[PDB]
Parts: sequence; structure tokens; C-alpha cells
Amino acid sequence: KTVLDANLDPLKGKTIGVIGYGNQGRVQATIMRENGLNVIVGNVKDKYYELAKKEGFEVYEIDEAVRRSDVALLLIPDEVMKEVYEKKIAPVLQGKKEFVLDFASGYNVAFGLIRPPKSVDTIMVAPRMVGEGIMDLHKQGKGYPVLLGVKQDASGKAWDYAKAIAKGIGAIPGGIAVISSFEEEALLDLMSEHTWVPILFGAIKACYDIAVKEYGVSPEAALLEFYASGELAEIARLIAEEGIFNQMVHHSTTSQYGTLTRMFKYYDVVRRIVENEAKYIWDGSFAKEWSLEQQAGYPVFYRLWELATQSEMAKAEKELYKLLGR
Amino acid sequence: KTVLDANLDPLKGKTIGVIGYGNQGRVQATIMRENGLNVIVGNVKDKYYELAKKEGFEVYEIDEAVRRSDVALLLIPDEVMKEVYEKKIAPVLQGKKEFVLDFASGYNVAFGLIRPPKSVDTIMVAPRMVGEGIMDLHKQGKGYPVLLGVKQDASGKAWDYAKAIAKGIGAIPGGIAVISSFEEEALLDLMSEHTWVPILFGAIKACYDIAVKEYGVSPEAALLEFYASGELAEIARLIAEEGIFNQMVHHSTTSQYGTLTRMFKYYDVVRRIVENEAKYIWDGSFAKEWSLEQQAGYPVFYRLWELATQSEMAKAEKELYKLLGRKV
Amino acid sequence: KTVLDANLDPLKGKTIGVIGYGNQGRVQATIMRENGLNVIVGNVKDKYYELAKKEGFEVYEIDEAVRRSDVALLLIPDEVMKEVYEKKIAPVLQGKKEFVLDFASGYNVAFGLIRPPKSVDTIMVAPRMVGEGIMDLHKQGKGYPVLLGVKQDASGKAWDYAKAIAKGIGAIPGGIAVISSFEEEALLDLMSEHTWVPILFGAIKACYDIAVKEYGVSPEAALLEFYASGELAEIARLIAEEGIFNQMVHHSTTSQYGTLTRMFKYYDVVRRIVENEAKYIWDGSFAKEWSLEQQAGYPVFYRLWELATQSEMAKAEKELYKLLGRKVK
Amino acid sequence: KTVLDANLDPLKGKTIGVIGYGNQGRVQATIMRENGLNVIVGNVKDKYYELAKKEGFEVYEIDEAVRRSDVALLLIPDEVMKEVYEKKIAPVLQGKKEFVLDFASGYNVAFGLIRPPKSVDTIMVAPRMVGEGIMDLHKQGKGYPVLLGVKQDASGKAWDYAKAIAKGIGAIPGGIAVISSFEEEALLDLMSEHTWVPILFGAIKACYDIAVKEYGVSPEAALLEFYASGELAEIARLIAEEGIFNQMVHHSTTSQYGTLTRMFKYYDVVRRIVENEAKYIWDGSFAKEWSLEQQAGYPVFYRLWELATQSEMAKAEKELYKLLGR
Ligand SMILES: [Mg+2]
Ligand SMILES: [Mg+2]
Ligand SMILES: [Mg+2]
Ligand SMILES: [Mg+2]
Ligand SMILES: [Mg+2]
Ligand SMILES: [Mg+2]
Ligand SMILES: [Mg+2]
Repeated sequence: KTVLDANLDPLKGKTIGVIGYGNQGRVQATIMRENGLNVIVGNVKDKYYELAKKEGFEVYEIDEAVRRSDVALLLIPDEVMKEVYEKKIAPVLQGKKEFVLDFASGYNVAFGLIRPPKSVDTIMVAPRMVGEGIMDLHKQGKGYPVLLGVKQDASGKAWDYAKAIAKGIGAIPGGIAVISSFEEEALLDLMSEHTWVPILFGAIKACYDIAVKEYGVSPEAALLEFYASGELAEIARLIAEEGIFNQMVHHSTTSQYGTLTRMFKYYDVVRRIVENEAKYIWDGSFAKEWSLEQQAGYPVFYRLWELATQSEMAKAEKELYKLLGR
Repeated sequence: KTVLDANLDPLKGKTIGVIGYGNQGRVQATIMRENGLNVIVGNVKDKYYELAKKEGFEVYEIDEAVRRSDVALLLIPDEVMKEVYEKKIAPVLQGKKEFVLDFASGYNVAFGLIRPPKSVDTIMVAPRMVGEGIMDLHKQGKGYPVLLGVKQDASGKAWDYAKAIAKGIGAIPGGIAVISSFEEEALLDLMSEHTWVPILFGAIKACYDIAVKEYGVSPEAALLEFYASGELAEIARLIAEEGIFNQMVHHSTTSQYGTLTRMFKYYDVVRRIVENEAKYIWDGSFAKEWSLEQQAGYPVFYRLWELATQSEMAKAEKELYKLLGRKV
Repeated sequence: KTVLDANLDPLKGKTIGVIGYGNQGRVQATIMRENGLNVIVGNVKDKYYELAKKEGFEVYEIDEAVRRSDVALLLIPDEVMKEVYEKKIAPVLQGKKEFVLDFASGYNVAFGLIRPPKSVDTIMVAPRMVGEGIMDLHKQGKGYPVLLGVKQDASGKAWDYAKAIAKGIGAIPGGIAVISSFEEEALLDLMSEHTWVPILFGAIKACYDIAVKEYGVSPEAALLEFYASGELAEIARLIAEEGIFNQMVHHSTTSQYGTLTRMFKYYDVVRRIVENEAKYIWDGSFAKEWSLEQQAGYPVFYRLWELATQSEMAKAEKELYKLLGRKVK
Repeated sequence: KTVLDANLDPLKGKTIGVIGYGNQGRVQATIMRENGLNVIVGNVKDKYYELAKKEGFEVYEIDEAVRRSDVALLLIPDEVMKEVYEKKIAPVLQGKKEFVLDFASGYNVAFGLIRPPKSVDTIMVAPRMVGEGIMDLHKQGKGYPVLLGVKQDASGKAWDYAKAIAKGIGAIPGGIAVISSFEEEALLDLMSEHTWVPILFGAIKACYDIAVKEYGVSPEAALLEFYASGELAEIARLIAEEGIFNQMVHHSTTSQYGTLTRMFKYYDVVRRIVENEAKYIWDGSFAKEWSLEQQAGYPVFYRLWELATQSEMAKAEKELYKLLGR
């Protein structure tokens, strides 16, 4: 099912704590205030505390913000969220008889890394839009798409709170709110980061490496074909506006034929990759792998960053981007 | 060897601290007191502290219980034992000149996760019986089987302490005490949890999934065949009383023939699984895997629990157990 | 569907012949009489004839019992049923214009080894409960589960007769009667005997053989871990009472994690075995294999019995069971 | 262990029924009588009844012979023994409180095809010698080898009866009596018939087929190499007299080197065959296969006889043996 509008009433006369004043936090706080909700901000004292104060919000330490709140949006990065939840939020939530904890990312709840108490409505309103894009579309009077989820319905009104927040943050009406789940949103997010993105970058690197090492192509010619021209961004725009296949009518018949035949040829290969990565997300295996990479001090993350940025392709890219003035 | 009785004398006039008043702790404490030994209990103030107080035991914080004790039985879950040992026990043991630390589980000592100091007798008395079963058999005047082990003989009497505790907790006489080790007991415990148990549950799930998806069998018929009837529990009783093969005489010849032929047919397949899991326990690989699952916050444990309890079979089981009026 | 109760009326004023006074026969006869049905017994003159006479039943030769009956329950072992049906029952059934022949086992009808005539309602009421368990639950006023099936609806009332017998034998109400079939019941029974049971015993034997031969474990330690303690029976009870996964909450987290990870790890391997054994049942292949083992004089059955009972594990089990004071062969 | 002599006393003052007056029966009966034992014969009224009568034995129907006997040797072919045991022996044995039933072949008892009652000593005295060979060696005052077994010790003296019969039939002293079993004797007999014998004949046929079809060798040359000369019988004699390897000293060094290297080269291949055939005997699988071949009316036996006797090698053998006058 889909949701095109909602009643804002379950959030009326409630103190709403936006924890974290980053990309998502600033935008979700600002727009909820513009729709006349009582919004405070929780944040450590960074630049982000200052900016929230400067944009007229009551700003507190995270534990205080949660103490004062009936509803909190935990909009901090996933990789620090567990520490902050356990030290500054969970102790306060032992006190509350009723509470609504919202997330924009399913990861930590989906894999059981954060388990709010039985009394807490655990809900998700997860945009598919960067944050600069959300401000832009709100200024134009338009909405954006979100995924909704409820892990734990303590109150019996968790879905109403989720729909309410979706209206509050300016997603609906004008955009859509899709009925989803914490597990589903985490799966979808990670499937992209672990399949089509890395397959795309690998394929582009292999194009460069084969063109240059085996066919005697200049680094600059190879870079200009494989990504360094505008090409990739104007195809990506037509995919979003017209459709992934519909968009192909603007290319030569030679191009259409080559892409269609090779897409069907290699579907089974990329399908096996997608199946294996999806299974490994859904099991919890990826959450264990990444948690243990963090606890080990990021040595694989560190070395793969070095090897990617010191690749023949990355070095040639640096020289070409210098030569073109970027 | 095996041991059928022992001298209780090495425990006489000694304070015996049972750390943890769970399944094993309650029973080992109760029976040691009934055999006239000076038993205190170490435990945080949970429900378990309340029950121990109500059953007439002096109860202390774990560090106090150890300070007051000449002998302690560390009968808490293996998954919290390292933290509790390091924070509440090891500091106290730096003080002691003589001490006996007993375990009912070899795991933490076998994989070096708990290394008591050189002055401490590190011993094991590990039952093969649930705890409800131990109380039942003590009330009937009968013993039960235990595995004995000694990692570290500081005193030169560690084996006497082990045999003594075996008598103390009512294992012997009447039952047996088998000469074993921390490594052997940990290996045996984990071999079951990693081979025949998961193979059994998997085989039962595959029977359900194939019957229902491929042969059009009703969920209810499939559940009633594969486990939801009494069948499994009365075969398990006859295996323990008469023997695993001897027990088969009570089934049809058709059933005997089918089971015998298919057991020999698939032995090599399940043997490969057993070999691989045993090797991976014995190396320490499983201890690293499980320790790292805990430190990562149990995400695989969490998700596999969800996937097992949300399986077609588990959902159908819930509906059928409701319909038959069993707890859900 | 499922059935929780039924009208007993289609069996009222009818003579019901229980053929065979073994585990299932004695119980189904006794309980049908206690519910006020006209029950006679057919049996050869064994100890079982004597016991039926002593428990107050009219007892006859099998052919006589069938001649006198409107309804018969053929509750004899599957491996002798074909001979007895062909010699003592089929000739009598050529005579009858109406008849209800009930089985507690689908095997012989499912694989076409017994094909009653077109005029006979061929029906199945198949318990999932041993027989000592059925008497126990009837004494407590409770029912038990059965599978119902109809191969041949001659009368147009075969399903009513099946539900009726289910009530008659004290399955319902209190228990359930599941709508099933001869083929389905035979498949389900044999799938267990050919997959999870032999896989379990093999896995337990391999645990013993590896622990003892490769890790230097004492026979007695290995036997106490793998089955010779109470362990298996109290897990089997909690599986039936709480559920197969729900039951795991009573074990250590270490135990839960080990079992869950390894169950998912090895599912595909045991699934292949289940697929292969199910296909071989459903084809009739197993019925041919077993029929030919019987006709050959049971030489594989005989030798596999010897090899199982003379295994290192079976010999050690005998010594340990002696030492603990349990029944020893 | 081994047994070189035994006390004949457990058979003294007992009626000994030899059932079957074939190769083994005639010889075991004759020699037991010559050692002063009370020997009667059971047999159907064939030529063999006549011969037993003519050689001075009391001869009866099989059931009568068993009724009159304290000890019987069931020395009839294995492939008829089950029928004869069930119809003419088992009914009589229901009556006996004590009895000793001896076999010269383990097959039927080993695979449970004949199961004498709990009260019967079920024993085996199994020669390794044809029967013409046993008469020959008794006339020379020498013994021969037997395997002893006991399936069922009802009396507690079954082993003494087995050793006694071994002395009775003139095996010991002079020869040996090896402690064995029904299963072991059946296994040993069938291992030969299912491994080295058929491997030998197959290898000889393959030598013929390859020489003739691929190397243009005349059928007569190929037959003269591979078996039709004396070669095979004089090697077989020296193997039995001197030893399987010791015997090789009489051949060229070229021959020794070729045989030693190729024996070690192919050991693993023939070992796999031996393992597979032994396992299939020991399980009871072969007993089921053969019983079902008989019940199906011998169609594989019949067709394989045709294909062996109608092979290019068998036809050429017939022409050559005609030409040499055999
Ligand atoms: Mg994404
Ligand atoms: Mg265990
Ligand atoms: Mg059965
Ligand atoms: Mg069953
Ligand atoms: Mg355990
Ligand atoms: Mg031979
Ligand atoms: Mg030569």
C-alpha cells in the first residue's frame, strides 16, 4: 500500500526532539517547525549546536532533549548511533511511560543493535532524497518519497505517528509514503551499496585497465569514455525522468542493440551477485562484518581506500582533472 | 577409568560457595547442604537471590561469597562467566594461598578465556542431566552421570576435590563419574549443538517444506508427522532405557528396514559434517566466532531467531498449537 | 481442512469388525465399545484371540468376522496384510453389496498392493500416537490427532464413515481429524523413517565414532553426551508442548547460536536427502524395494541388524547400560 | 588361532546323518565311517541313493535320516538347501531337545536364509579342497585345510563338535582347522567369485579383443598367448607349491620386472573393485541380487551365458580347439 496524505494531529501539543542537526536533522526540524510543531534539538556542542541556536531552536544535550520530548527523531549517523543511544538515550527511556522513537535508517533496529524498551513506539520515516533536494522541493511547495516502518507498536498508534511525521517533515502530501519496514529499508539501502554501485565502479575500472594496458589507449581518452565526460549524469537524469529503458530511445540503434543484447547476456551473472549479497545482508552477516571492521580499527577500510586512490586509474584521473582545471 | 564412589572428607569443615543460583547452582547447592556441607551462595540481587534466601541459604555478592569460601562452584552462564570472573572473582583469588575453583562447563577454561592463577585447583564436575532430572533422581535416592576434569593440580589433591564434589552433588554413588577433561567436555557439548541437533531440526524443517510445497500436504498433517505429536519423546525415552538400535524392535519391520538402510546410506554425509564441526571446535575457531558474534551485538543470532520463528513451519506450528490448546 | 467433532450416527446399528487385536486393534475396539458401538473382533487363534475373549469381545476367524460385519478396521501389520487380505477378506468382499473397509495405514492401498472392489468404501483413520498413549489420553478424557482419507467413495458417505470412526475411536472431539489421503499418509510415515530418523541416528553414530577414534574420548563420555543421558526425551517433550524453535529459549545462548547457525548451514544438504527419499516413496520405488527384500528372505535387513548391533557404539552402549543398571540384551 | 588335532570323543556313540551323497557328502561319510563313527546317509532316491546303498551305508529319506541322527552334515548345494531344509529338516528339528547341524558352506546361515532353532548347535566345517583332492590325500594318509565356525552354541560344546567333525572327516591331523565363521567363509568364497576370477577372465578377454581388433593378430596366435597353451596351469601349480612371488624366479628377469612394476601400478584399481564387491557381499546385497535373479527366472544368467559363449573369443576358441583335436 501507499499513503498520499495524513492527519498531523497525533503530534499536536507534543514536544518533538530532533537528535542530530546534520543534513537530515536540520531539514526535518526546520520543516516540522514551519508546519507549527513544538520542535527542540538535541546535539553535542559542535558547529551544529551553534547553527541550530542561530536558526532559533531551543538546543540541549541529547539526554536533556530526550527527557523534555514525547517524540524523538534519532537522525545521527548509523555508525555512532549505538554508542549515543546506549549512553545518552536508553537511560532516560527507562523513566518514560509512553514514547515515540523515530529513525530515518532501519539498520540499527533491523539487526537488533538498538532495541528500545517494550513501552516505546519504534518507527521509521526514511527519505529517498539527499537533504539539499528536500529543502529545494519544500521551497517549491512539492513533497518527496519516504518509506514508513513500525518495529514495535506499544501505544497502538505507531502507524499514525509514522504517517504524522511523514506529513510533518513535508514528504506528504505531494510525494508518497510507502508501507515498508526497518528490515526492508536496511536491505534496500545495503543492496545498492553492495551490488550495482560496486559492480558499476569495478566495470568502469576494468574498462580503463583493459583499454590502457591491452589496447594502448591513452589514459585521457579512456577516462573521457568511461566517466570523466558529462555522459553518466545526463543518462542518470533521463533514467529518473523518462525510465531506464524508455531513456535508451535517445541513443543510436547500434547503442540500443549492444546494450539490450549484453544486458540479457549478463543478467544471470549479476543476479547471482545480487542473490549472494542480499542473503548476507538479511542474515545479519554484513552487520557483524562491518561492526568487527570498526572494532578492529578499520584496517581493511583504510587499505582499500589507499589502493583505490593509488590505482593507475585514480592517478591518471588526478592528472586529467588538473589539466582541465577542476 | 570410571569412578562409582568417593571420600567426601576433603570438603568437610570447608566453606563451599555456589556462585549462581540457576538450574545447576540451585540443585548442586541444595544436595551439598543435604549431605551436610557448609554451603553459601554468591549471586547479584535477582529473582535467584530471592529464591536462595527463601530456601534458607546465606546469600552474598559474588566477591564476598568467594572471599568467605575455600571452594567455589562457578555455575553461571558461559556467556557472562568471563566478565564476572575478571571483575568479581580474579581480584579476590590474588589474595588466596589455596583455593578450589570448580566448573560444570569446560568451555571458558578449555579455550583459555579464564586462566585461574597457579595456586588454584581448577577442576570440573559436569553433569549429563538437565537439573529438574537431578532433583527428581535425588528424591528417588539414585545418582546420575558426571564428567570429571582437572586443568591445574596446585594442591596435589585436585582429583580428590573433583571426586568429593561428585559425591557432594549426589552424582555418586548410584551414578558414575567419568575421567574426562575441560577440552573433552567442551568438545562433546558443542559437537551435539553443532551437528546432530541442527541436522535433526534442518531435516525436520526440510520434511515439512517438501511435504507442503511439493506434495500438497496440509500444514497440519505435515506438523503432526514430523514433530507435533508425542512420537519424538517416547522414542528418546526407549533409546535411553533399552538402546538406540535395541529400541527399533518395537516398530514395524518396514520402519526398521527403512531406517537401517537409510542410516548406512547417509552415514558418510553426516560424518563429513561431524568431522568439520569437531575440527572447528577443537582449534578454538568456534570460540572466536561466538565471542565475536557477542562483541558485534548478536546481529546474526538476532536475524536467525527472526527467520526461524517467522518460517512457514513456525507460523503453521503457532496456528496448530492454538487449535490443540498448547501454550503459544 | 480440519474436523473437531463428528456425527457418530453412520456407525449406529452396524456390526464393526476389528481385524487384528494388536496395539491399534485392542485400543480402537475397546474405545468404540465404550462409545456404545456393536464391535466384534477377527483374529487368528494366538495369545491375541485369548486376550480379546478375556476382555469380553465376540472373537471369530478373520473371514467370519468380515462376513458378520458392515464395517471392518484392518489393523494388522502392513507386511502381512496383503496375504491375509487376499486369502481371508477379498473372497468375502466379492459377496457384499455395501461395505466399509478402514485402515490405520495408507501403505498397501496407496501403492495398489490391496485394491478393494468398486462396491467397497475404502477409508483411512490413521493416528499420530503410539497406542499406550491413546489409552492414557482416553482415561484422561482427552482426544488425539488422526489423518482421514478416502481412496474410493462407493456409497457417497465414505467421508461420513471416516469422521464417524474418528469419533468412535476417541480421536475427536478433544483432538483433531485432518483431511488427508492414503498416498499422503504413506508418504508422511515413510519420509520420517527414511530421512530425519536415519539422519539423526547416523549423525549420533558419527559423533560417537569421531569423538572416540579421533579425539581420544572414552566410550562412556561419548555415549553420555550423544544419547545415553536423559537429554533427547526432555527436548522432544518441550518441542511437542512449546514448539521446535520456542523450546530453544531454555538452553544457553551459546547453544541457541550454535544450533541456529548450523541448522541454516546444513539445511540444503538434508533438503537434497529429503527430496530424493520423498520422490522414491511417491513413485512406488520403495514399495518395490521392500517387497523384494521380503521375497528374497530379508538378507540385507538381517545383515544390517547384525552390523548395527555389533558396531563399536552398540557394544560400548551394552557395557555402559550394564554399569548404570538399565535393561541389557 | 589354528587347530592341528582334536578329541574325536564328542561324536562317539552318536548317530551321524550325512544329508546329500554328492562330492562332499560321499567323502565326508566314507572317511567318518573309516574312523569308526556311526554314519547314516539321507538323500532323495537318485543315482546317489543307489551309490550310498552299494557302498554299504544305511540310506533313508532326508527327514528320517535327521529323526535318527544326533548330528547331521547338510552337504547339498546351497541353491537347493533352503527348500530342502524348510520342507524335510526344520519340521523334524522342532522335535529335538539337543542337535548338531553342520554345514560345509556358510552362505545360507550367514545371510539368515536358514535359521535353525535356539536348541540346535549350528556349526561349520568348510574344506578348501575339491573332493577328488580329499580322497587322494586320505589314500596317501595326509590331511587337508578346513575353516571352522559356530553361529549358535546351544549345548556349550559346539566348538568341540566342530573340531571333532574336522578330525572325523580326516582334515586333522596332517592338515589344519582355522577358527573362522559362517560370515567369513561366505565372504571369502564370494570375494574370489566376484573379484580376482572375473577380473582375470575379463583381462584375458580384453587381451584377445585388443590383440585381434587393434593389432591385427590372428585369433589362433592370440588364443595361444592368452590361455589356450599350458601356461596358466603350471604357474597356478608353482604358486600353490612355492608361493605367488617365490614362483616368479623361474621366469626371465624381463618378465619379473614387467609383472612386479605393473602389479604395484594397478594395485589401487583392483583394490577399489575388491572393496566394493566385499562391502556388497557383507551387507547381504549379493544374496538379495542372486535370490531375485533366481525368482525372476535367470534372464541375466541366461543372456550372459549366451553372450560369453557367442563372443568372438569363444567362437575362435571352438575353431582352434577343433583344429588341435580337443
Ligand atoms: Mg542507496
Ligand atoms: Mg550435551
Ligand atoms: Mg510405520
Ligand atoms: Mg512416523
Ligand atoms: Mg550447554
Ligand atoms: Mg572360492
Ligand atoms: Mg618376457
